[PDB]
Amino acid sequence: GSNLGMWKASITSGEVTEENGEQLPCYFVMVSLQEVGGVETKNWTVPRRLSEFQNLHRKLSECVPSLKKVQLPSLSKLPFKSIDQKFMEKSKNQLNKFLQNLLSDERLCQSEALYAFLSPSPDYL
Repeated sequence: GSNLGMWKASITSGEVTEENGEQLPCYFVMVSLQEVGGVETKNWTVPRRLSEFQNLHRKLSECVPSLKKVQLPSLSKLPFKSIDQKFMEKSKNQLNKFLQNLLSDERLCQSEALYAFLSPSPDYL
């Protein structure tokens, strides 16, 4: 089964990537799992796209309605509507705290949706 329990996630830096001639917002997420004293605590960082963040909120919202109260940032796939520093920060603040709400809820804490998002999965949905 899944050996979860206490997971810590947070953003450290943010950058914008490029794909198919389009720029998308990317926010690095540092996940740390403190296992039994016998094992050493693990810690890694993985880039998370805005779209991914929302995908999780939807999956989590189903398990917890309270989460529905939380609102995440968004953007458009327009040529002029590019990602700027202003949004990179304004959104980062919403994402940084967004994760906290997930680890703050015991229901979500065990929710696979979290462990899956916290894990290094670029194809996450």
